[PDB]
Amino acid sequence: RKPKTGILMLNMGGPETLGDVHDFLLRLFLDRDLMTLPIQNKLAPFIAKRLTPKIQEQYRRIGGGSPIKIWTSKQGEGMVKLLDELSPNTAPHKYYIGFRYVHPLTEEAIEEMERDGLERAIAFTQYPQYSCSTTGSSLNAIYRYYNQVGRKPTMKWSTIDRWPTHHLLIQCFADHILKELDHFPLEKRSEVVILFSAHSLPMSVVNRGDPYPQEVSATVQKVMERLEYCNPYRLVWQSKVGPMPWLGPQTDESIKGLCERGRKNILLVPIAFTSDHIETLYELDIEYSQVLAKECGVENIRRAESLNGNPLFSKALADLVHSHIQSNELCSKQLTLSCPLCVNPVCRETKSFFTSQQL
Amino acid sequence: RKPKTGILMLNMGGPETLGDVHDFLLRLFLDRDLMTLPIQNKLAPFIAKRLTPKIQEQYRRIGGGSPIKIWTSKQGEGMVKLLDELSPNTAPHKYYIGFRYVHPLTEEAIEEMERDGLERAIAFTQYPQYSCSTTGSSLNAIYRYYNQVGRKPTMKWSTIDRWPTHHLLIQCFADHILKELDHFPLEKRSEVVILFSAHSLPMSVVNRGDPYPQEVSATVQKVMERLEYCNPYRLVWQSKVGPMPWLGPQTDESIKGLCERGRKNILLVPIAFTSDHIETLYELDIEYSQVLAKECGVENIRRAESLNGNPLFSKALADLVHSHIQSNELCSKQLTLSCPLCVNPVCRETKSFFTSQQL
Ligand SMILES: CC(C)(C)c1ccc(-c2nc3n(n2)C(=O)CC(CNc2ccc4ccccc4n2)=N3)cc1
Ligand SMILES: CC(C)(C)c1ccc(-c2nc3n(n2)C(=O)CC(CNc2ccc4ccccc4n2)=N3)cc1
Ligand code: FES
Ligand code: FES
Repeated sequence: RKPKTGILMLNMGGPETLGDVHDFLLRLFLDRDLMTLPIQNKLAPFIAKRLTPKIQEQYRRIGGGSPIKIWTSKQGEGMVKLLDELSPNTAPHKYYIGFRYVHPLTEEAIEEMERDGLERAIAFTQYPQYSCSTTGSSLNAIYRYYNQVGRKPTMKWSTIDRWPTHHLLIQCFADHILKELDHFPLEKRSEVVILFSAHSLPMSVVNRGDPYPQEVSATVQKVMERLEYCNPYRLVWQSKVGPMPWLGPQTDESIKGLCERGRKNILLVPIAFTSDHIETLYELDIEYSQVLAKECGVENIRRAESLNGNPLFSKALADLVHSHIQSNELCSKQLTLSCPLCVNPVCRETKSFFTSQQL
Repeated sequence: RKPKTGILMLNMGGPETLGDVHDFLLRLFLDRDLMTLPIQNKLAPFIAKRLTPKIQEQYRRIGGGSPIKIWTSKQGEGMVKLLDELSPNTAPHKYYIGFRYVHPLTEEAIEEMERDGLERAIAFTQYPQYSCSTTGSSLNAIYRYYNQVGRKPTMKWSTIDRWPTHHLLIQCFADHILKELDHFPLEKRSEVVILFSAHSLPMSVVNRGDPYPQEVSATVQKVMERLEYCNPYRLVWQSKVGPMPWLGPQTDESIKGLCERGRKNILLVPIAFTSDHIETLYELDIEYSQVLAKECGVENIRRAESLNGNPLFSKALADLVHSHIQSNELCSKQLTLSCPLCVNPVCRETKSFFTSQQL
């Protein structure tokens, strides 16, 4: 039967092989919604070639490439199977992957969705917490695709643009935390400090009103509520690059600082993404857990398993889509408010593209 | 009957008359737990005398002094009346006010509590969201009091050191928001943007691991969950002083920016304090709502009423103390973890003062 409802799963993506690294970096530094640079069209290419060896080596250290597509595909597959039974009036459902910086690109997915002849299209960001730099950039790409191509969509669009406190997302984090807590020595279980770690933002982004830090905080609070505050925790921030100010404290300095102050049993919880990727497999597991943690003399440092193939996460995805369909929502109420100091004209047009959709 | 249980209500405090301003500022600039300054013991009196006229004028503009003591006393009285009936086994209950920077000082309250011969003492911070600069400094003053006087306490101590998501605190915020939403023109109700406003922190404090921003974010999310996301919102930060970087976006720049971008109906929500004080009556109501708002051409800007005398708030306080008593808790689990980059040796000794208390 002809696919009726398309679910576009949005993620920045990662290079699947070492050969994909260069184009990945090129598209990344060209993204003006992620960063603005002195003559983007020219400075980007240079940076991409300069950094390709370093980034290739990082991916070599974790097996030769990004696992994002594998996990996204597994999650998409399980989601669609549930949706076909959950929501027969909108079935058959089909998932599409729209990566921002690697193939299949957001634009290629949109083309296929259109070619497939869908009645309904759902832009489903895979970042639970909204940032204009992540979800915002992916939604702008959808708007820009139709504007630059110069035609109107042939399908009804809507977006699930954030979901930082969905009860089943929270349950999967809490489950993975408890499972990892059981792998500590029983005599140290109560010693364990939970470090929720999320990708940081430059302070220039924070200070213009990005909703991300507050939404990440909401996710952390719901998880710890569900765990009944069994262990002490902090929310810390990773992956800062460059010389400008970023939101701290940094995850690596926090691990170092805790160890030096006698807190030598630490559980890392990646709280802002739903699968393994370079940030967990390289930055946390190699850069921080292996090297840093042993130079500072940790007793035990573990990391909760990423959500990856957990079938409860697939139900979380399908419930989110199901509720979105039943509610006839076009977008969250939060998307209707642009950042108080937003300087980007596209954000207004992208917002109105979704709020104005025919039902 | 002899008071049995003392509830020490901790707050920074504010000058009750213009004559109290100077000493208020002197004690503030001497607080090493709030800030460090060169030649503090004599640079503080210098800054205090220099700024006294300016601060006196701000207090004159709102009626001649701080209302914190009036509201704290009203709230404490209602809390005691409920606690005597909620928990007869710990009655009679008596509240004490321990202000950090004005009379009655934290140290003076501890002396009266000891003199009253209480069995049980509860350090009850009036900041729902923990910051080392607020609750931390107040708790440190209790530890230092016994340290400097050189004796151990004659009453069993414990602390309610944070409560950012207490369900009755949340309900009081939501009630005051809805009440204020009704005061907008009906045709603009759905268009109102809710700006939750909280005192900012220097980035040096944020970056050392202060839990305040994450806890404020949690309060915001719980309030908006209760309001069923009826309106769009942002969390923004006020009261920055000095030239160093502070956590933004700033409340004033945020109001200006929204107004210039066509969002002309704004509801301010003081989310990090429980009564009116200089931040609401002067900074928000005069500096931002009257002055700033007039310049930018806003249509309607209102501020949710402070919790002040709301009897549901008194019920919240008594509920917190009662549950604290029933649970035999000495402090939150979160207090057992000092900041990952804490450089203050007192924080560990204060923490261990509370965790080691005889039950
Ligand atoms: C020095 C050179 C090498 C030229 C460079 C300069 C700047 C940058 C850079 N990197 C940024 N910049 N700027 C932003 O402005 C915003 C941002 C947010 N990104 C997220 C936010 C949340 C996330 C959650 C889950 C998973 C991923 C997430 N990613 N990352 C990169 C390189
Ligand atoms: C330039 C001169 C004049 C020398 C100056 C310099 C610096 C400061 C200054 N002010 C700070 N500094 N440093 C901090 O490091 C931390 C802080 C936190 N304060 C809160 C945090 C939450 C709150 C919630 C509810 C109610 C009140 C709250 N207050 N305030 C004052 C003056
Ligand atoms: S940058 Fe946040 S809405 Fe434009
Ligand atoms: S400053 Fe936060 S615990 Fe010492």
